Amino acid sequence: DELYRQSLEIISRYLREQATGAKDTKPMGRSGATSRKALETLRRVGDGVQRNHETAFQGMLRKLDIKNEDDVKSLSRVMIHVFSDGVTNWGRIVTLISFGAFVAKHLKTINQESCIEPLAESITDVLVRTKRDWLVKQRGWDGFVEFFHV
Ligand SMILES: O=C(O)c1ccc(-c2cccc3c(CCCOc4cccc5ccccc45)c(C(=O)O)nn23)cc1
Repeated sequence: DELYRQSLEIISRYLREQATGAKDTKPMGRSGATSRKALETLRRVGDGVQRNHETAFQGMLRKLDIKNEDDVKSLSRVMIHVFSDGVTNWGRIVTLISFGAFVAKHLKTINQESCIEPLAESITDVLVRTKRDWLVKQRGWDGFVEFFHV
């Protein structure tokens, strides 16, 4: 599963940099030019997705009532339910990830930073397992980077 692997590399870094405010500096296994540009794109558009969904994101986080790893482990089904409504596009993929950054930041705030890694794992698992056909047609992260170009 190359698409899982790549998806995980991008999402884990973006959540950690959103949570920490630290530009992530962990090297990947090798050059990933698309992966670095996809992180750049999340940086640029992810931030403003959160500012436009400030109200629904807080209301969603309220409901979820997240305090720990058991809780982070128990999000998969709700994630799926909300995400597979309507129809698939890159805007909703950004929403998923950007809400992921919102919850990451919540986790740091509640001193549960070590949960960000499994949270990134859950989002990747759901993304690839629910939207695989569509991502493969859209050419994955290159498609993503082209869609929000400049
Ligand atoms: O009435 C509105 O305007 C509105 C807009 C957006 C949302 C909303 C909030 C959070 C996430 C999310 C998504 C992403 C799918 C599920 O994401 C998640 C749901 C639950 C927990 C999650 C934890 C981490 C990452 C995503 C999560 C979508 C969408 O599909 O359009 N819409 N949302 C809810 C209500």
